[PDB]
Amino acid sequence: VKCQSPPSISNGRHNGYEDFYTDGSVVTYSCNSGYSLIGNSGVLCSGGEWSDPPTCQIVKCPHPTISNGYLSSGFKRSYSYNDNVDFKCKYGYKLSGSSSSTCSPGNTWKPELPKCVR
Repeated sequence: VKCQSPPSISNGRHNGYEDFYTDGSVVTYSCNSGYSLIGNSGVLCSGGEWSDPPTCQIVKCPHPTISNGYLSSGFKRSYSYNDNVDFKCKYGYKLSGSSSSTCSPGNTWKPELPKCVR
């Protein structure tokens, strides 16, 4: 059994640095310019059957907002499949949820934006 270079994927490509991978190998599937690679940073050919293929989609974001508990670390008008934003509770309040989130793939802010409560 062998594992030749992997096939294409969700509008994404595949190019590690070889043609045969046999087994226990992996391949970082490339994605179209402007597409986020969701999944493991590398496919996994184990047993002549590539498995666990990531996706090359779009991971823009809405905005890591929150109840008087915005963030003040790495925020931006737009994000992608990461861009972690630390939430800074306004004042005298506890961030109910997560004081540190990241724009994951799919357009959002995981974990659920924190909530500056009292």
